[PDB]
Amino acid sequence: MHVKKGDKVKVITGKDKGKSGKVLAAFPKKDRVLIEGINMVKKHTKPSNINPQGGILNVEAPIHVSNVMLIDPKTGEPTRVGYEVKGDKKVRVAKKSGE
RNA sequence: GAGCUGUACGUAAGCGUUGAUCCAGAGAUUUCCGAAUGGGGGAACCCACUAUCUUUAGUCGGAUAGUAUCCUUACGUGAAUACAUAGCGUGAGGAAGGCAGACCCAGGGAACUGAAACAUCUAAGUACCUGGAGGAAGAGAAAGAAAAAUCGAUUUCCUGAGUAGCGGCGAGCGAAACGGAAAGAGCCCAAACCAAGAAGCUUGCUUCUUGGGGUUGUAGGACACUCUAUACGGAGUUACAAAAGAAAGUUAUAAAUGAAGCGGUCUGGAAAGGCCCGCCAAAGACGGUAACAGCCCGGUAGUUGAAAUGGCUUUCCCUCCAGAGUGGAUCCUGAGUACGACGGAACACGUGAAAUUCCGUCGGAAUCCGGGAGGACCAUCUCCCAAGGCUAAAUACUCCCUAGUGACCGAUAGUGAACCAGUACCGUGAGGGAAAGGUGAAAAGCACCCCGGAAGGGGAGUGAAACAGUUCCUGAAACCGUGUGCCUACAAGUAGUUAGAGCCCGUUAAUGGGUGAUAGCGUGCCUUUUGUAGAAUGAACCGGCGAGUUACGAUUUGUUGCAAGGUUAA
RNA sequence: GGGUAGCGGAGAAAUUCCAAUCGAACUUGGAGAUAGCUGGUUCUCUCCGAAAUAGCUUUAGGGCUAGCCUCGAGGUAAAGA
RNA sequence: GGUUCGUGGUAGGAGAGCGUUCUAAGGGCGGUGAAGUCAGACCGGAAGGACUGGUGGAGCGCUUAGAAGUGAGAAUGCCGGUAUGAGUAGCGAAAGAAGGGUGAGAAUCCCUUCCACCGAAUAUCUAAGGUUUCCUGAGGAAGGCUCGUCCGCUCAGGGUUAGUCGGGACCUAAGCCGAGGCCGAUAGGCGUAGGCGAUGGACAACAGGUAGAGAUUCCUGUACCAGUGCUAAUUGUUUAAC
RNA sequence: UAGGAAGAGUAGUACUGCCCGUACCGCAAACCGACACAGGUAGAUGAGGAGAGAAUCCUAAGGUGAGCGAGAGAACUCUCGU
RNA sequence: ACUCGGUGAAAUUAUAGUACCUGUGAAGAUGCAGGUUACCCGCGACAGGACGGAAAGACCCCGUGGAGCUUUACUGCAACC
Ligand SMILES: [Mg+2]
Ligand SMILES: [Mg+2]
Ligand SMILES: [Mg+2]
Ligand SMILES: [Mg+2]
Ligand SMILES: [Mg+2]
Ligand SMILES: [Mg+2]
Ligand SMILES: [Mg+2]
Ligand SMILES: [Mg+2]
Ligand SMILES: [Mg+2]
Ligand SMILES: [Mg+2]
Ligand SMILES: [Mg+2]
Ligand SMILES: [Mg+2]
Ligand SMILES: [Mg+2]
Ligand SMILES: [Mg+2]
Ligand SMILES: [Mg+2]
Ligand SMILES: [Mg+2]
Ligand SMILES: [Mg+2]
Ligand SMILES: [Mg+2]
Ligand SMILES: [Mg+2]
Ligand SMILES: [Mg+2]
Ligand SMILES: [Mg+2]
Ligand SMILES: [Mg+2]
Ligand SMILES: [Mg+2]
Ligand SMILES: [Mg+2]
Ligand SMILES: [Mg+2]
Ligand SMILES: [Mg+2]
Ligand SMILES: [Mg+2]
Ligand SMILES: [Mg+2]
Ligand SMILES: [Mg+2]
Ligand SMILES: [Mg+2]
Ligand SMILES: [Mg+2]
Ligand SMILES: [Mg+2]
Ligand SMILES: [Mg+2]
Ligand SMILES: [Mg+2]
Ligand SMILES: [Mg+2]
Ligand SMILES: [Mg+2]
Ligand SMILES: [Mg+2]
Ligand SMILES: [Mg+2]
Ligand SMILES: [Mg+2]
Ligand SMILES: [Mg+2]
Ligand SMILES: [Mg+2]
Ligand SMILES: [Mg+2]
Ligand SMILES: [Mg+2]
Ligand SMILES: [Mg+2]
Ligand SMILES: [Mg+2]
Ligand SMILES: [Mg+2]
Ligand SMILES: [Mg+2]
Ligand SMILES: [Mg+2]
Ligand SMILES: [Mg+2]
Ligand SMILES: [Mg+2]
Ligand SMILES: [Mg+2]
Ligand SMILES: [Mg+2]
Ligand SMILES: [Mg+2]
Ligand SMILES: [Mg+2]
Ligand SMILES: [Mg+2]
Ligand SMILES: [Mg+2]
Ligand SMILES: [Mg+2]
Ligand SMILES: [Mg+2]
Ligand SMILES: [Mg+2]
Ligand SMILES: [Mg+2]
Ligand SMILES: [Mg+2]
Ligand SMILES: [Mg+2]
Ligand SMILES: [Mg+2]
Ligand SMILES: [Mg+2]
Ligand SMILES: [Mg+2]
Ligand SMILES: [Mg+2]
Ligand SMILES: [Mg+2]
Ligand SMILES: [Mg+2]
Ligand SMILES: [Mg+2]
Ligand SMILES: [Mg+2]
Ligand SMILES: [Mg+2]
Ligand SMILES: [Mg+2]
Ligand SMILES: [Mg+2]
Ligand SMILES: [Mg+2]
Ligand SMILES: [Mg+2]
Ligand SMILES: [Mg+2]
Ligand SMILES: [Mg+2]
Ligand SMILES: [Mg+2]
Ligand SMILES: [Mg+2]
Ligand SMILES: [Mg+2]
Ligand SMILES: [Mg+2]
Ligand SMILES: [Mg+2]
Ligand SMILES: [Mg+2]
Ligand SMILES: [Mg+2]
Ligand SMILES: [Mg+2]
Ligand SMILES: [Mg+2]
Ligand SMILES: [Mg+2]
Ligand SMILES: [Mg+2]
Ligand SMILES: [Mg+2]
Ligand SMILES: [Mg+2]
Ligand SMILES: [Mg+2]
Ligand SMILES: [Mg+2]
Ligand SMILES: [Mg+2]
Ligand SMILES: [Mg+2]
Ligand SMILES: [Mg+2]
Repeated sequence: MHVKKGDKVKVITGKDKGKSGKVLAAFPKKDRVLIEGINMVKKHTKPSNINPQGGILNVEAPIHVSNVMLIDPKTGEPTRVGYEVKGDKKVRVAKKSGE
């Protein structure tokens, strides 16, 4: 996966195409990403110990990784990513000669 | 290089950039049963002995190591029996069992079937049982093939050829050499002779061990002399003798880097699609992503990379090494064998005119002035030296691993098994042996209200769709129902067809559709039969599945190429 | 609790019993044994269209040759009715 | 394109075609709705082919060739589903009645009283065999030939105590295995020493208590068998207690 | 008896004694019969009246009322009584 | 058995709006011809027909089918002399 937890994201396709957000979790076992404010769902949950009043809950749902491009940190555009050896560790370098 | 504690949701409790989970190489641990091996046993259990250590005041308990049988070989003991042997004990090596339902070598070895019956024959040295291996096995360096001339170990393929032959001369069985190819490789002993030991002393001999020599058919060798070489040179663990160690390179087992569109716009739940524009390409393989993507993701072409272990190839190291000529006086060249009689078998070859090879039982040679073969046998000629052993490649198969391919299947198909399948179930047992795939892009898997004990419903909500609500994509037919337009309670009916009023509708628009009072005619489908409505056979109904195919030969017709020529096989 | 096993065992004898099976158990294989016998064999139209006879047959409800059908090609002193 | 003669047909011969799956090339349509499925009064000489509308929600035709697992109404055909007989036969030996209780619901569950049946058994133990069926708290989909609030059914937690009972560490019978050994194409068969093997031989515990589930086992009282150490006397020591 | 022998018994005290089975059914709805099946299943105990008796009828201790019912009282079939 | 409440099969089955007489026919007809009868739908009963159901006749014949048995059938084998 080219996207990790804590990065900034621009969504490319889907019903919520064209917006931005910050990744909250990653599921590399199944190629899913959870981004705040994207792909909200309404869960009909019974009352229980969690959320004692129950009711309809409005929470995010995971989306596929391919629907996500990592925005350029300095300029602010989605871009493909490349790897360079800086120091003794591999860093991620954009296609606009950035980080 | 950022998440992780499997399938498996979940709660709980935790660990991770001081680098976790994960991937690859090398190690450590490895309960009990099972060859099972200390004894026993009804599988995974029971009971021990001998030494050392250990706890208790001591019994009781614990830990560690050894203890099966057979073969080979050393040492010690040691009976009838005097020496001695058998037996007994100790030590050191080896074996045992499994399987890949494949391939192949040996021992033993059927029947159904065909012959239109059957016994010789066939099926067939097949199925099967047993033993032995190997990654291949078997065969293999002429006592050969053949003929007016030659070849030069074996194996496999194409031809020879369905030829020569065998055959109750029936059904059938059926070669080989020459010729063309793949692959190619040659060697080691026994015996004469020499040197040393001990022994029977078969007593001045022989007879065993050890080492050297030497292995062939124009005969070779021993034996004698002329030459050189004792590492000058050569060879090697795939035969030719055998065991180790390094250096380099390559490869197999994890991986790294890797170009170009978030282009605009339309429909849409969502764009990879339509239309209009760009770019990359040694990369337009494949898969995923909310519908069909070279430019979104994992990747692809290309270029890189291995700490560790294995394979392979060279080099070093290491090891080991005599080969030519001439005379050949004299000696050696595989004995209870080669052959022969009798009884069988294998050879394409069934006792036949029966050569060749092998087994059981009897008899039984020559040995270089010698021996065998050339399909009975004799003479001549030609070829060749048995009764010892080893040897890679070309060939057969696939339980497996890696990378791919298909005018191969697509859930009654394809493996018996796409799913916790040799399972459930059946049988005392060996053994037999199933059924069973699909919500959605994402659980967003229906909060809340109402009827009910619940199940199940009606709203509401999510979703593009709930007539996608947990056999959940599609959802045919048999079968079971609800509503209705036309007909039906004086009628004798293979249920229809032709004529036809009345009533009800309105089409792929044409001398249309539905139902039908009444009238004429009319004994189902299949199979098998001289002949069936048949009181002859089969089918309860619906659905799926279910029967002239392929390989190699023969013959005849059609088409195409060449034509007294045509055509290649491996 | 044990012994006898199928080319075999046991039988005061009946072809009697050997796991609801016995004039020769059950299971797997040879094996898709063989069947001159019965059953079945799936779309359509066009043209032609029989035989149920002779001889031989371990033959008689099977087969072979001839007779009858169909398709293609030939040659005439035209041979058929 | 014309003239003449023809066109019933089983076994059977000959010819021309339709339709299905897959492949190759050309050319196409399809989220503005593909295949499949349902309904129509359309077209062709037949097998068959379109068009329109509903359902469906992602693939499919056309042209010319090629290759076949190539077309089903019948095989007492194989597998699946669903009918008719039909609300029919049956519901597996037997005596029940009423009153209270529980519950959404009671002939069928619980309690009480009366009645009835077995009684060399339909009673009490205990081997084989079964393998959790035992007890408690919940449950009512399926099983129970009806019903069920119940159950040998479903779910979750529990429950089996030994020096003396039965069996091993004791013994042997029939039988089985069997070092060496004898026999035999292989495999193996037989068998000596030795050993396994109860249905038999020997061997030390009795009486009460136990309100969810064990009792010669746990608990109480009183015992026995084998062995060990610690104390106190006794005796014996290599013509030699034991 | 062969053998082993310098320790031996006696009395009192305290301590040690391993493994396997143990629930429940067991003439039965829990075993063998495909079934909650009128069949089959070894052994010990097995009371009273009358009686020779473990026969026979009625009962004790103890255990049961049998897993479809109610109501009518036809033919016919089965098991019984005159 | 019969009526009522609960539960609920099976063999069979080409589709059926399924009369009688005399005749015809593969020679014994609910279904063919000519006549004679007969309003529609059931419940309890009886067994004359559906050449009724079950079991590819066991009697009979056939197959160049099988198996068990016999002997002075043919050819063999063990065993024994
Ligand atoms: Mg072995
Ligand atoms: Mg025979
Ligand atoms: Mg025969
Ligand atoms: Mg073998
Ligand atoms: Mg070899
Ligand atoms: Mg042969
Ligand atoms: Mg890229
Ligand atoms: Mg676009
Ligand atoms: Mg879609
Ligand atoms: Mg001979
Ligand atoms: Mg001989
Ligand atoms: Mg000769
Ligand atoms: Mg020759
Ligand atoms: Mg000759
Ligand atoms: Mg050899
Ligand atoms: Mg399907
Ligand atoms: Mg299958
Ligand atoms: Mg079983
Ligand atoms: Mg899905
Ligand atoms: Mg509900
Ligand atoms: Mg629908
Ligand atoms: Mg779908
Ligand atoms: Mg339907
Ligand atoms: Mg009238
Ligand atoms: Mg009328
Ligand atoms: Mg009309
Ligand atoms: Mg005929
Ligand atoms: Mg006839
Ligand atoms: Mg009839
Ligand atoms: Mg017939
Ligand atoms: Mg029938
Ligand atoms: Mg043929
Ligand atoms: Mg030609
Ligand atoms: Mg027995
Ligand atoms: Mg036996
Ligand atoms: Mg035997
Ligand atoms: Mg006998
Ligand atoms: Mg008799
Ligand atoms: Mg008897
Ligand atoms: Mg055969
Ligand atoms: Mg056949
Ligand atoms: Mg005609
Ligand atoms: Mg015949
Ligand atoms: Mg003929
Ligand atoms: Mg004439
Ligand atoms: Mg015609
Ligand atoms: Mg034809
Ligand atoms: Mg298709
Ligand atoms: Mg459609
Ligand atoms: Mg087919
Ligand atoms: Mg059918
Ligand atoms: Mg069926
Ligand atoms: Mg009836
Ligand atoms: Mg009744
Ligand atoms: Mg009853
Ligand atoms: Mg009551
Ligand atoms: Mg009584
Ligand atoms: Mg009695
Ligand atoms: Mg028991
Ligand atoms: Mg049981
Ligand atoms: Mg249970
Ligand atoms: Mg209970
Ligand atoms: Mg219930
Ligand atoms: Mg019930
Ligand atoms: Mg229970
Ligand atoms: Mg006690
Ligand atoms: Mg005991
Ligand atoms: Mg005992
Ligand atoms: Mg032995
Ligand atoms: Mg023995
Ligand atoms: Mg003995
Ligand atoms: Mg014993
Ligand atoms: Mg006993
Ligand atoms: Mg005792
Ligand atoms: Mg109890
Ligand atoms: Mg007690
Ligand atoms: Mg009991
Ligand atoms: Mg039972
Ligand atoms: Mg009952
Ligand atoms: Mg019973
Ligand atoms: Mg008395
Ligand atoms: Mg009495
Ligand atoms: Mg009482
Ligand atoms: Mg009752
Ligand atoms: Mg009745
Ligand atoms: Mg009733
Ligand atoms: Mg007839
Ligand atoms: Mg007549
Ligand atoms: Mg008549
Ligand atoms: Mg009539
Ligand atoms: Mg009636
Ligand atoms: Mg009748
Ligand atoms: Mg009949
Ligand atoms: Mg018959
Ligand atoms: Mg015979």
